[PDB]
Amino acid sequence: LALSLTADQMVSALLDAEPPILYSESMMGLLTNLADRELVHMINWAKRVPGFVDLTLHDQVHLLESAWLEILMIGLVWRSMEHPGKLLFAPNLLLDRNQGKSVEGMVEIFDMLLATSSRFRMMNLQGEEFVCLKSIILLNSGVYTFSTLKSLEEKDHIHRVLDKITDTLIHLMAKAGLTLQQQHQRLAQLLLILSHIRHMSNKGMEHLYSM
Amino acid sequence: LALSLTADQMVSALLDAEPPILYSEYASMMGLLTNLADRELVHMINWAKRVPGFVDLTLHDQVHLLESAWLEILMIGLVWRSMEHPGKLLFAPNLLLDRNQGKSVEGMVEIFDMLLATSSRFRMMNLQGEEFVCLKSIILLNSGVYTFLSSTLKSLEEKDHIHRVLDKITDTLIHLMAKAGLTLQQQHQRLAQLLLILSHIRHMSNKGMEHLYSMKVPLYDLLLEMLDAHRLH
Ligand SMILES: Oc1ccc([C@@H]2Oc3cccc(O)c3[C@@H]3CCC[C@@H]32)cc1
Ligand SMILES: Oc1ccc([C@@H]2Oc3cccc(O)c3[C@@H]3CCC[C@@H]32)cc1
Repeated sequence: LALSLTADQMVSALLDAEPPILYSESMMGLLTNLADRELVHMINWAKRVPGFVDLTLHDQVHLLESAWLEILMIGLVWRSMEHPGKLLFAPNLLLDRNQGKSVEGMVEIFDMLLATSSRFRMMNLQGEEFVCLKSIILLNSGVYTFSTLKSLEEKDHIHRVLDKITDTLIHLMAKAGLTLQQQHQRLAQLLLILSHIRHMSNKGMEHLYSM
Repeated sequence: LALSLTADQMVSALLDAEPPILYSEYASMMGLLTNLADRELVHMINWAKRVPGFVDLTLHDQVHLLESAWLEILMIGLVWRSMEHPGKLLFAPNLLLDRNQGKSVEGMVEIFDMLLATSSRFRMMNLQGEEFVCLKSIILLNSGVYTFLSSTLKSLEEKDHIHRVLDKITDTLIHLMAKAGLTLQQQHQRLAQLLLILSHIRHMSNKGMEHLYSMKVPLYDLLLEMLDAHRLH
């Protein structure tokens, strides 16, 4: 099981499961089409996340239905890091704030995504940390919304895996040369950003469902 | 000055700052819940002003943070006092409601279930009072930090301060866990478990806002009115 993997094995498995960066094939049309194609790759990526396939199909579907937008958004923010002021939806679709005003209700979300990307840049987020965070989102997002006996076991499994990913993040920070205090401070800084990603996803859904 | 406090002083400060538990007044379930939340807001501002470092910020930034986090703060408070009442939500000592009593208002039951699950999680983790106050302060400082308007030197200075205080609370959380006898690995694991729940609290607040808006002076001006006090008294 995933509970037996080592910190380096975890990082390795995660880096390998990384989906491909797709290209865009009016604006909403392009964003949703892109999202639709990425979803297919997300599902394959998910199954590769240590511990995911150990859950019931029903629960696998639940976690994905709950975390897909947060997962797409953290990916967007990650590839937009080296591009201050712009969101790299796709290599051939790099948009700025003004282009966001185009659609209604869209710029407010663009601004939050931009701010998040800036925070990651400021923190100098590493690719190893990024994959860990994305996996955390997948497992954490829908766990608080699955009282049956079967649920107990599922949740227990999820939490153990999450603990493993936490150890991995800490491990990465240790090898990076951070002091213990710096380590736990960065761990918290990174997890607190997940709350903002949840927020952006909620708003993204409000914007999506509003049309 | 808040950045020089020790872990123990940080904890004592937060504990001392705790707001009072209000009673429901008296039925319109929403009327009761909203009136209760309205009266608690007044006390929330007093509590916020007592959170180390909060008053060093500008009035504008203080209002923005509270406008962003008020419902999360009310909800974590609710979940906290509901910990000893499995299956029920203790909105107030005289307003303990169960799941079915939530079906009396469309779209309320889904939120109730989320709050109830959060309460069970806290109970399952044996959340400590010292940890609860640290978490509530983190919500206050973190929820709206990523949505600050300007990027002026002043703004950059405020964000630096907020992140510095947040690091301090993180230090305090780890200190509490260390004194509890947990190993370093258990400390890091619990810290993560606690912070991930804030993601769920953020989620509930958003669903709560959507619900509140389904049943519509702007909140900002109301918070500003109360935060912008004079010194004649
Ligand atoms: O990889 C990605 C990441 C984000 C997007 C897009 O992000 C945004 C951002 C702002 C407003 C939106 O409606 C969307 C839509 C809503 C669904 C997602 C899609 C598309 C592809
Ligand atoms: O201390 C507290 C905590 C929560 C509440 C109530 O919590 C809920 C829960 C579910 C649906 C709601 O509309 C509310 C309303 C929306 C505003 C808050 C209020 C009231 C007082």
